[PDB]
Amino acid sequence: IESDLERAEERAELSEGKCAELEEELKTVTNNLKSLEAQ
Amino acid sequence: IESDLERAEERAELSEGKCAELEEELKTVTNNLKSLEAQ
Repeated sequence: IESDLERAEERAELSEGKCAELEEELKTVTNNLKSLEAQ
Repeated sequence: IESDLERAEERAELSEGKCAELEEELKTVTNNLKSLEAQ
């Protein structure tokens, strides 16, 4: 169970990292889309 | 440790679902950007 928790936590931190870069990517791309559409 | 593991798994499934939703959002926004970039 300790090993289970260990690799579950590894997958956890990978997941939060993924969510972080994907969220900032969405923010940047949405801002760019809005700016371009404003023209 | 079992109590920790159950809730670790539950949040792990939740984070996987959130990652899938974010990936779908990324796909939609990038398709929108590709469509808009034509003109």
